[PDB]
Amino acid sequence: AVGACVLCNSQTSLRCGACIRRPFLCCKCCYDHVISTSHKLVLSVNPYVCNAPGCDVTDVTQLYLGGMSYYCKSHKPPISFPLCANGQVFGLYKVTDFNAIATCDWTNAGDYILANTCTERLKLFAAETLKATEETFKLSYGIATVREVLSDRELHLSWEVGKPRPPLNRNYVFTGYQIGEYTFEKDAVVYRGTTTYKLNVGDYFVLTSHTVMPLSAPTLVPQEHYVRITGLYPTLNISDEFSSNVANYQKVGMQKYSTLQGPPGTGKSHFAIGLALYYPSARIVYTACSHAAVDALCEKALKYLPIDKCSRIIPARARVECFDKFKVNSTLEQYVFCTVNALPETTADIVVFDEISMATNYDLSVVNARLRAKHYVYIGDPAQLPAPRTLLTKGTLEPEYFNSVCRLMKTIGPDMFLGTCRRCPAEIVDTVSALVYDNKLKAHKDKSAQCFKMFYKGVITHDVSSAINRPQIGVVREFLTRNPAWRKAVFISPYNSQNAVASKILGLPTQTVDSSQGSEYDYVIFTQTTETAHSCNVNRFNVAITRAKVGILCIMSDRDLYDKLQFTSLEI
Ligand SMILES: [Zn+2]
Ligand SMILES: [Zn+2]
Ligand SMILES: [Zn+2]
Repeated sequence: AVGACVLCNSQTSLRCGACIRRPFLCCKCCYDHVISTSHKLVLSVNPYVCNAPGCDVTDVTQLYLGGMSYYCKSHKPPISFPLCANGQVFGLYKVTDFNAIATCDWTNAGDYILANTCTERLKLFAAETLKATEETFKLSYGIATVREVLSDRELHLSWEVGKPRPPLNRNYVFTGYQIGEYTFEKDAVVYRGTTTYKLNVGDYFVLTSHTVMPLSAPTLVPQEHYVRITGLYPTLNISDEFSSNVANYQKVGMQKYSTLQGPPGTGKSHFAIGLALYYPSARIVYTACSHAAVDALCEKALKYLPIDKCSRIIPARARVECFDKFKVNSTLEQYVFCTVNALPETTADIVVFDEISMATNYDLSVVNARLRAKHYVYIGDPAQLPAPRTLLTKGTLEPEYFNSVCRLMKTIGPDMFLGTCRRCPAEIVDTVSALVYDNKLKAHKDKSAQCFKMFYKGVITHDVSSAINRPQIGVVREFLTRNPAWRKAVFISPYNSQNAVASKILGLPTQTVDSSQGSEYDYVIFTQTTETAHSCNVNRFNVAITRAKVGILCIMSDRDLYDKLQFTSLEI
């Protein structure tokens, strides 16, 4: 039972038995917790429970010290000291925010606000408690027993009675049985097996209830500012391609960590890979939460960095297909590309963490715990999409609360800002600049005269809760006949069910706003589907329209965002 207090560090025998993570609490702060919350079970070497035979008193406020043993008011000896007295819980070696993190259900937005505005050790306790709460929540749903196999990609599932059914998006990876991870999409459901196997009828599926490991390292290491570039050696022969980031590559070597806010197409990948050409001798580890983000960094490194010193780290429990053009798992190559969850135990001169709005504080801590670097660079954009908070149902999570890095980028500002968008037609750049970047994002391209908006509410149908708007897809089909150049367009919408219906009717490649992040396409057709808080979220709206290089057609439901779009309006 030896350990240190998660609130003030004062070493103690005490742990909270009612807390799902069982934190070490000191005599002072343990009392301050048990007297203010429903949490009264206090654990030590031996728990704080009445030692009298057959007595079920476990509330520490109802217990006393019988010399060296513990008893309740009904069994205590004449000479007994109350366990809960004078602002202390008796133990060895002798809080409003801690109580609110320890007792919350993580369904409200204020829970996530507090998990980011609290002290650094409370940010880790909150990150640990949240991830554990998310995992024990998997046990809640019902099992899916296969009823019929249509083909190599299609099946019919039978669900467990009494227990609710989980959302069937690629976001929920069902570990199926021992055959491996499997995902689903809509009585005809499409089965996405990671490991190709003859899906037998009658087989069952149970959700991935993984174990939450304790957090040791902070979300952000303590900041350090240096007078000269430290441990890094720059080139004087530095390519003119990367000359626009030279002042910022120097800022990187003159701080322990630095933040870079890069709106869509402002050159984040270019900045990240150019940092390697500026410090050519430096060992750089490129990390991000998603495999697609690490893959986008791999594609940029393939064009500028020597392929022999690059290595793509893939966890042997390989979930889905990723970058195949580097040597796999050579954990010591100068340039290492790896997701946060697969990070090995190593050191680096620079660590680059990309798509920082997708990181949680749990991921921020894991990176600091597995990688020990001279320099840490956080690239991303708080005006883009955050990680899905699968328990959160009440309130909206603002960008300053995505993680510690976004919190800094939104309060004190980012250390570096990429201000020129080189991807989008000016109509899109002018719209998102005013919408999320306070007019500091400039357009490099001219207005393409290929950005259109149509105000069309249509008809909203629901496949469970994922929305469909067939009349909006019908408007797209009517537009495509008259504008056949748009045949090459990617169809984007805030819902998978809308995308599924549009893929059958239009035939265009389909992408949700969330999965479109980091990618770019010449033409984008976007149907807003509904006027919900999800389809109206300005960060998702920002991602959706900033995917287009040449043109975009937005069929809108919200008068607010339709009026804000600086596109040519269309009739019908
Ligand atoms: Zn304490
Ligand atoms: Zn507790
Ligand atoms: Zn008793």
